Amino acid sequence: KNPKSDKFKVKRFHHIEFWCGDATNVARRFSWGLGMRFSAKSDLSTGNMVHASYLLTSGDLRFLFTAPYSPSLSAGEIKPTTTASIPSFDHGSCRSFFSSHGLGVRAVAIEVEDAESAFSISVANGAIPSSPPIVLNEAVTIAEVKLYGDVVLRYVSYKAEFLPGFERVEDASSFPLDYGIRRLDHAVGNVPELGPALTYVAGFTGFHQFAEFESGLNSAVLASNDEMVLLPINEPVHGTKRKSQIQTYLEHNEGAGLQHLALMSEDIFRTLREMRKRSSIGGFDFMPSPPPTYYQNLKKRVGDVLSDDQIKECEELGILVDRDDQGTLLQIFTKPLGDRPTIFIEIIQRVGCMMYQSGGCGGFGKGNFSELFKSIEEYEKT
Amino acid sequence: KNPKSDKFKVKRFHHIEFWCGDATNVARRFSWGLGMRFSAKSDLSTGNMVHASYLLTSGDLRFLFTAPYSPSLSAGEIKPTTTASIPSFDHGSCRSFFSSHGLGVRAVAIEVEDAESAFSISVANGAIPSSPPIVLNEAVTIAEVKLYGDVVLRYVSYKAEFLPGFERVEDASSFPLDYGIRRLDHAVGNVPELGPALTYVAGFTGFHQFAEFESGLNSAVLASNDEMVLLPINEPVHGTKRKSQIQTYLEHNEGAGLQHLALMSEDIFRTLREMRKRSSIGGFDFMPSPPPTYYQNLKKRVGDVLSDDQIKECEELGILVDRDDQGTLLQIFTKPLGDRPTIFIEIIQRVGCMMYQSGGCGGFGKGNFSELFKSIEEYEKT
Ligand SMILES: Cc1cc(C(=O)C2=C(O)CCCC2=O)cc2c(=O)n(Cc3ccccc3)c(=O)n(C)c12
Ligand SMILES: Cc1cc(C(=O)C2=C(O)CCCC2=O)cc2c(=O)n(Cc3ccccc3)c(=O)n(C)c12
Ligand SMILES: [Co+2]
Ligand SMILES: [Co+2]
Repeated sequence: KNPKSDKFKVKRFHHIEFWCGDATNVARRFSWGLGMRFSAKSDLSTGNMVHASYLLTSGDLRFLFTAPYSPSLSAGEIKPTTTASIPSFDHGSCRSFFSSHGLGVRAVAIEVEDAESAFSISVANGAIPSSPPIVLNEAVTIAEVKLYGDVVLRYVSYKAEFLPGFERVEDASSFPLDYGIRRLDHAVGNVPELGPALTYVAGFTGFHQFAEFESGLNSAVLASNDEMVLLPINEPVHGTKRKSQIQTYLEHNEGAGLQHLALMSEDIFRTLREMRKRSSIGGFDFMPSPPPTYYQNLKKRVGDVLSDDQIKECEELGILVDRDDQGTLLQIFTKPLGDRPTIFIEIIQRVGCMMYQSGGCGGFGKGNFSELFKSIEEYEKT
Repeated sequence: KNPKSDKFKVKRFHHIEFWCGDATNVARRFSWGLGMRFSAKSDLSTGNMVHASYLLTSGDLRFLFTAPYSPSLSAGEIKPTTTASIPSFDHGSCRSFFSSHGLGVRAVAIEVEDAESAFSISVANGAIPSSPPIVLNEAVTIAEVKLYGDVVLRYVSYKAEFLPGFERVEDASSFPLDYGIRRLDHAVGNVPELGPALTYVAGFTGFHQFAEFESGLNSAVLASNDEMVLLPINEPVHGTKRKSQIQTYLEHNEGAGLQHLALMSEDIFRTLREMRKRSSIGGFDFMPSPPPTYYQNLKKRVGDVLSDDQIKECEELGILVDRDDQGTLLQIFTKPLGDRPTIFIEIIQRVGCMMYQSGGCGGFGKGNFSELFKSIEEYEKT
């Protein structure tokens, strides 16, 4: 059931913004680890005395990395005279965010038809304002409302290239890395209580519950009208044999925040070969692979969608496979991206649901939890 | 003249500690960029609830990267019951350092015979104490005194493997990168006034002025008895045509601090080929190369030490060459390591002064300033 109740016109995910201590080192690490190209910058060299911001791109995926300079560089400025290219930025907010949470996502940005209308309608329907709409060079409008914890939902609308005040990076410094990642599929939050969090966000967006088809979490997914903007939210399940990773997140993050970003690949085998080659030379590590009993039991449930050769290839790369009623999901998870056991990345590819491909085709892998438990027990039973 | 006046027995540089916001991303970037291997760790996985610390090594060079966790993880601990492996660490100090200075060196650590005696003698001779001597697992003693700004000189002494509480990293996660870097040659501070800074440091160490043989700086070098621990200090020269990079540093760093680390390579051509290959894929960028008039004029002054083929090879890699009265210096500088125009790295190799090689063989390249000015003018005169 898709009631199509968006209170304003939503298009697609636009970018994800990380708040960092040093944007340069995080951006370079992420670029090499994920195969994303340096695309634009806003920093001292472009006249920004407030923050250093670097944009990486792969396909339509946009990762922005931002860190504050010394406030002394901009002490004479006021908001009307700021050299910040992101006018919602605040030194104190950014340092407080990073001290509290460590490296993590500050903004989940979606493109809308009219960011001022989106902000107004959102706030009229219960959204906590974070930064009011501001028109940049008469060309782009940006506004922010609270999503959960200290994460904001950022509305961006274009009249008619990332943001005014950003510069294309020179091709010499812009190496065309590409491991196959193409777009953000979903962005997942961890909260202490799912109920109030769902009611709040669905209250001000009009996003609807996206239907799914006992290991530490209850979850629900909010979706835009065409189900291309997907925002799952998890809460912990307490009193379990194994401690909930949702609870671990909330402890180490100092509360609610963004848990994982799922990045769609146009070829998950190529992406995983390329990322795994780089795991121990500056890139990203992956969670421990499932036991081979998991891949022994895969032919019995997706053997009509994947050949034995491609099931073998999943076993090499440690890829997980789940089946919906409409499509199939290939997925794998990185270890945490930074010092804390908080944010991580998921790589995914979906097969099925062609009309273009409809959103959330194959679900989110909820079945892979019990399937991993069963497979682990069978391997250890042997 | 070497009066050999060390007030306590100094051995060699032991490690450099960076204070970070996220130690994981900086360490992985540096590892790939410089060819340093992951060697040891102290973090949640080793029971450290206070700070995440990762050690990279190349030859005898040791880079340590440390960032604070949420203080909530260790709120019940007191100093007698701490799980920190570096007992001088303090959450507030580390966050204040990073907010003030951004990514940078907190500690220049030298190995001594007796860290408690070194601390006592240093303080008796004017050193400002930073952290008192503490004996770790009855095996290693560490103490800290202020060096300049918020940089500390760290004394380490061993009775008889980095530090107690650190663990060797698994070989799977420890890839044997190596671009030829072998040891720290010198560590350079920027101060507002050279005079008081020299008097302070030479006052409490007994280090002596190391002799040298008009572009923004006055400098002087302090050296240990065998001149293997070398600590240059710069001050700005004001009222110049071009603004002093020393002054720029002091502005963006919010005061005095460590300006550059010079890393000795056993083969600077191999190191530079390897680092330059990686500049745009997560590694380090280098300063703009000199005009070819510089390499045209090199045969006329080091043509007896380098062949025309190796002078050509310097031109490819952008290497600078300076001549002393005792040796020759090959050197090159990276762009700043992080967001701010503050700390950078120098790669060097020295040729001459064999007895082993004596320290500072060839100087520090002071002559390359005028030689670059002359060469630039000649190229542009054409
Ligand atoms: C199969 C599966 C699915 C998902 C997932 O994406 C997802 C949800 O289930 C809820 C709905 C929204 C959504 O998108 C996430 C994970 C996952 O995070 N971890 C990491 C983990 C980290 C630490 C301890 C234990 C496991 C997995 O191991 N699996 C097997 C996962
Ligand atoms: C020839 C040379 C030598 C040294 C150096 O190491 C050194 C000193 O001179 C003083 C004594 C201690 C010491 O060790 C440093 C640099 C250097 O930092 N930069 C970067 C720069 C960055 C921004 C603007 C302008 C230049 C150079 O361009 N050159 C040519 C250098
Ligand atoms: Co997911
Ligand atoms: Co130097």
